[PDB]
Amino acid sequence: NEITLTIGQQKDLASMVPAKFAGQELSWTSSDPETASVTDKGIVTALKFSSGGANLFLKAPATGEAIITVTAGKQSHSVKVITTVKGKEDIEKLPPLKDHFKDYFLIGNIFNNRDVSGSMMDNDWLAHHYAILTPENHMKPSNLTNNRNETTGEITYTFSTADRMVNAAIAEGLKIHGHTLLWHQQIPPWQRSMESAAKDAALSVMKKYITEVMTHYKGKIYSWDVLNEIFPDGRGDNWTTAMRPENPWFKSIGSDFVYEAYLAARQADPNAILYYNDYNMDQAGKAALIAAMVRDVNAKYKQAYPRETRLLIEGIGMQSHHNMDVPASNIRNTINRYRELGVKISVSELDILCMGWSAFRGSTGQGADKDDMTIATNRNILDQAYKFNEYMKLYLENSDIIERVSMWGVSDRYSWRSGGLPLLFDADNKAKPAYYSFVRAREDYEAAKA
Repeated sequence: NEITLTIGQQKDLASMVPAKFAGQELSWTSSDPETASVTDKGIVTALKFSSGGANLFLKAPATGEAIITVTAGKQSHSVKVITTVKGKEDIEKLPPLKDHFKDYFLIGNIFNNRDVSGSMMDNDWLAHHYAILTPENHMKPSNLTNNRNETTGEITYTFSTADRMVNAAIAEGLKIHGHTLLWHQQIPPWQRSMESAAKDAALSVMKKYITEVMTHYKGKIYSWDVLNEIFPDGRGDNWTTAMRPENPWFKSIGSDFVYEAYLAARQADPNAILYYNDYNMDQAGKAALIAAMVRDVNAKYKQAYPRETRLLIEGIGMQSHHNMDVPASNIRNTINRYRELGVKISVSELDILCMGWSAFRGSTGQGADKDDMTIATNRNILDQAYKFNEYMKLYLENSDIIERVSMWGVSDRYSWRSGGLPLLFDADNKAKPAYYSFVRAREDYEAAKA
């Protein structure tokens, strides 16, 4: 005669109404309305737990309980509701995330070779919930090319795994965010060696790589991150000198390569929105560097092609790999900074560690399948859920310029930072409090707008 609900979850109790209460006037109360609240129509929401939460989530998930009572006439009936940090509802049993937010922005996520069988999607939750997918791995440079011919210049591509992934997503009506053409890591040895090349040679090779990749995928890719993570930090005063020397395009061509890259890309696939993508954009220093680069390249593009409507770098993906120490105010400041650019914005890689960066680094460190080692407490998990809600409301408030909110994974188990329980779904593909809070930001936002 009892039910268990994840905190944030709401449940219609009408089905547990006794048969002999039919046709009557129902009245609903909770013994502990702060723990679980119930509407006059009998919808109960799990709100909080009773006790733990200094306690490790993995040892002793925190709980609470309220007795909720339906009364008709002089008779009543009671159901014990158990509230819990632990996930209950299966991902596939929830209404599409993309539908809830469709009037605001695309709801994205990532996928992998694993997710496709042949040319078709091998699980239903990806298309069910998300409108756009970023390949987590298989479009990185090292996965797209394995050689360059030294005599002819011919670049050797491996497109087939990514092609299958793209074509699978498209068949289900899903868009694709391409990721990424130019990077300082996870690149083939032939690209690393470009760090030793001449400016004029490198420029032609770089332009060629970009052109050829985008031509292969022409018309199929909603947006591309042309260039990824080019600033080491926000210390630098001057973007032209601040860029990563370990990026082989930077070292060989100098700072001009940025403008030339995006220009090659635009000529290759005009259908594609061109993005620059980076993390720690909540750090105003780094964000200053980025806004400056984007301003100068787009000014250059204007000077070069004065009749052109479009921006060259059309969007700024904020990776949004956040954690307990990241304030919404810092994010909001950065968004105000990028709003001055006229660019589109994406939350490109959103996840939130249930702790501070050091605690994550000090406990599990990075990599997947580490969720069952997390030191996160029960309070941490509710704190995470509040943060998803606070960030999302901010994105909703900026949804005129934000076209996309994508998260860097589905289940915590398969998260690149799994040790930090950073996502909406748990290791069993069940909805966390964060899922509910995530969804609820729309209800909260609109409740403020009326």
